[PDB]
Amino acid sequence: KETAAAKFERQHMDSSTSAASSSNYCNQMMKSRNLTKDRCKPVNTFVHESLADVQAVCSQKNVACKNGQTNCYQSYSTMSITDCRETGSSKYPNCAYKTTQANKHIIVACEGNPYVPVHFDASV
Repeated sequence: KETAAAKFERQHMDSSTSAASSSNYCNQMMKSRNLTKDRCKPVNTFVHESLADVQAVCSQKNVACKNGQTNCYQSYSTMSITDCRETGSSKYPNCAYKTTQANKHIIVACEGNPYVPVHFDASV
């Protein structure tokens, strides 16, 4: 079964670009990472930094997770991210998203050895 670390990379890492270039990045990315498989995942964030830089967040600003656990961490730096949010009219299986590029701090839950992100909690 996919490791939570690998699932995080599939769902949230896109170290290719520095940003979202096109307005259907999300339509394309949400497909190619298997997030429009069975249903349209409504909301999802892609991080446009190195994996190393994202993993390093696990040694940055410790914060509570939304679920009240205390193994979350806020990136000290803003990061290039793309917020994908399904449109109001989107209907599976033709999943449609707005793409919003932004530079924000990320909050991730970290776990395991190596101690890496297993969950994307928020961006701030």
